[PDB]
Amino acid sequence: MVKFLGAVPVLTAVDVPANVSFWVDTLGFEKDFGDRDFAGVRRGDIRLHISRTEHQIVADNTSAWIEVTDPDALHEEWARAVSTDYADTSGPAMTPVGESPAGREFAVRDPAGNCVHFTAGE
Amino acid sequence: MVKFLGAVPVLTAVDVPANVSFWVDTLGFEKDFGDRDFAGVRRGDIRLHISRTEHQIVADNTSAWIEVTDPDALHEEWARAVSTDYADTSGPAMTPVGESPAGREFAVRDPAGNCVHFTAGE
Repeated sequence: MVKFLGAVPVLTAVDVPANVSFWVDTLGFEKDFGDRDFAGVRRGDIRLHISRTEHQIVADNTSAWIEVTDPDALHEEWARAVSTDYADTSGPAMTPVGESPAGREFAVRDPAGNCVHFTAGE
Repeated sequence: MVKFLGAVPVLTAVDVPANVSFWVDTLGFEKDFGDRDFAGVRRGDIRLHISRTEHQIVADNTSAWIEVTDPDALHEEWARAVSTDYADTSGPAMTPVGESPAGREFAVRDPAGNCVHFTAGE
């Protein structure tokens, strides 16, 4: 019986190195591998790939969900490095933590335009 | 210390219901939740979300990686339901299993255009 061990979302970016810097230097992920065309970052038990695209519209419409034990704690860690002005599409921003039927969560929009959601998980 | 438990890729599609049918009825995933705008499927320990997009170019440029214990076994299970003519972009297709420095893998292009890779994992 085939077992499904994990899934790796692929974020997209016109400028991969700049986006990798954000995830690593600002959000605290570690660089796994990569170059300007395809890179990978990781933190804890999860990994994320970042692929180069020639179309900004693709990056602005790419998203991913990540399950963490404590969304609030993570939000607090980043509150000092990321703008809380989500409406300000001028750059990366983070939303407030909110309650949903599925638990607390918040989202981060990286410099490339990807929207990544962080939700409470088990 | 915040723990990262899992990641959920988000596939995109102009026709979400048609894509969900493919993942569930053809690839054997189970329907978690959803409607025509946003749905979720799952198999084993992993989940995938499918979001509606108005731009086909986004779907054709969306991808994801999934780690499984045995790529060949999975490929064999699907060899009877999916076309092995990847070049035939007329519809869903699957590539042969190939060897990479990171192990054996293959890819599937679903009806919506997303490209999902299945690689050997631990």
